[PDB]
Amino acid sequence: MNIFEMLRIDEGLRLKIYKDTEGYYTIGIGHLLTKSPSLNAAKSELDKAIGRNTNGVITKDEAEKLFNQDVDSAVRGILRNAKLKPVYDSLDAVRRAALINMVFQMGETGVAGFTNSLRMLQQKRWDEAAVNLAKSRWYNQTPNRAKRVITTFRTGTWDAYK
Ligand SMILES: [Cl-]
Ligand SMILES: [Cl-]
Repeated sequence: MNIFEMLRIDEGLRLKIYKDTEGYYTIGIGHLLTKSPSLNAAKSELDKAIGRNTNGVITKDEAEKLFNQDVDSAVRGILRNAKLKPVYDSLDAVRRAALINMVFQMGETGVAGFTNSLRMLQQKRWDEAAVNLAKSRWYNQTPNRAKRVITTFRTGTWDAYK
């Protein structure tokens, strides 16, 4: 298992514009298009992201291409962030994937906001970090996905994904 396979399981793949769990226009493997309510504003972001007139539909290759860019960006954002970087540097390979997953979902700003859980992960207090991570809107809104990520932080294995 790796970060790509992990995120593909959590996000799914859809080739037509759809609304995510928050009601926002998305496409592909979890690629947020816009927070605006307008489907036209979403189609316009889509065409711009793909470089062609898509009429709201993309191919598998185009989905995978946005996905590779989004993972790359999540990693680079973590490495640029003064709060996240030290946590990432301290973790083993599996747990690094869990952190990337959270950043991919909620953005660097949102994750950097989990001040206490970050400190706990850095200190390697797995059980305590898992309890603190669950006291969040994140966990309450998307509990099945949150549990999978949290178990990955707790155990350092891919068991939740197998
Ligand atoms: Cl983009
Ligand atoms: Cl969920």
